[PDB]
Amino acid sequence: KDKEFQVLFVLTILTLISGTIFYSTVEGLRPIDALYFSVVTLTTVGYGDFSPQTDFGKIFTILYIFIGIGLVFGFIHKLAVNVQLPSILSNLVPR
Amino acid sequence: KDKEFQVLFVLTILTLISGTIFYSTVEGLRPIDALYFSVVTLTTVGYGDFSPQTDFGKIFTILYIFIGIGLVFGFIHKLAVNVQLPSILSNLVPR
Amino acid sequence: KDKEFQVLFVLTILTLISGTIFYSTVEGLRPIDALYFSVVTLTTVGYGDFSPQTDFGKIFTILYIFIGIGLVFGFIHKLAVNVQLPSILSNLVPR
Amino acid sequence: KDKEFQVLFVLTILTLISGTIFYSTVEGLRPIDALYFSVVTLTTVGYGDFSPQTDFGKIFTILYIFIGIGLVFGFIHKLAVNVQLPSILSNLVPR
Ligand SMILES: [K+]
Ligand SMILES: [K+]
Ligand SMILES: [K+]
Ligand SMILES: [K+]
Ligand SMILES: [K+]
Repeated sequence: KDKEFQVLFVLTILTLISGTIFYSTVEGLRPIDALYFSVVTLTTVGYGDFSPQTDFGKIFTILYIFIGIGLVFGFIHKLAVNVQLPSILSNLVPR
Repeated sequence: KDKEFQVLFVLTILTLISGTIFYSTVEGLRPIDALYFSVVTLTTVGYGDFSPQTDFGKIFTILYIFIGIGLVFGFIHKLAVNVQLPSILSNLVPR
Repeated sequence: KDKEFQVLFVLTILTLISGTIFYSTVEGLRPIDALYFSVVTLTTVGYGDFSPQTDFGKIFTILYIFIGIGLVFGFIHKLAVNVQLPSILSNLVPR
Repeated sequence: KDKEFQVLFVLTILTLISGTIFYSTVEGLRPIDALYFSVVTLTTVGYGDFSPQTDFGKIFTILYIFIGIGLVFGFIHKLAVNVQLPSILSNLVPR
């Protein structure tokens, strides 16, 4: 399960890296703004302070959402079930 | 399962086509902006750079969300489980 | 199952009615804008063209989201599984 | 189950408290605006009336979303299944 977590951890990192590079280059965002935008899109929060302005950006964002949501929320679920939950359970007991 | 994927693939395309046509016509968006808006609504990202301005648009959007979310996220789940996952698993092995 | 659908249908209507009344009165929106805002909040699309400006509105919105999301998305799931799916299946066969 | 609900209730409160403090201090929001922003981020509504302006805020928000979504939506699910549902069922019967 640490190796199920590890795979989706890595995939998530690669996915956010892809969006950092694309949105920094094509749409002109700072590396940090691209990452932050990528995270806020794939988690569907979607604040809208940085939306894409070019048609290639609009198109890319359509695909990135469809390819990216399933992966991101799979990581979030494994994180919550396999990491967050046990550590909570462990706090409820003194060793 | 390729035929389960195919059905929801097609339905999704038809759903986004319906929103492209409606938002291009009634709300006056470019074909590409309508599609992009339709995708960002049904995935619930909801950036808010293009929201509907007319009452018919507001009303249509209420129904489109309720009818459209269940379908879109069904496609996303089948895509992630039946397409993305196996291809990941296959990369972990050299043929 | 028509009676499982009916219950969550009604509850959803009452939930959106509650937000229509509150956001029309306290925040000053048109009936139609309040409803549209209520739908876009509880489905988490959250465009942000109409956000609440008063502290009572901010507070109310915190509770409305927590009480309202679980219900809305339960309706959406039952709608997609018990209504949308069978009607799709039925189209694939000529009577 | 009241004690499953209680744990996730408390955790949720602590999670929103953490975001209230951070966004009030670092980003300069009013206590009430920080809380409201924290709720609208972790439920992914993401209106975007208050987004973070500093790089430390941007970074913090990336982690807060990943750590916070799994917990918030776990509370929402338990609330809807273990509290909201039974009380609805009970209304359908006169004692
Ligand atoms: K969302
Ligand atoms: K959203
Ligand atoms: K927004
Ligand atoms: K906005
Ligand atoms: K949003």
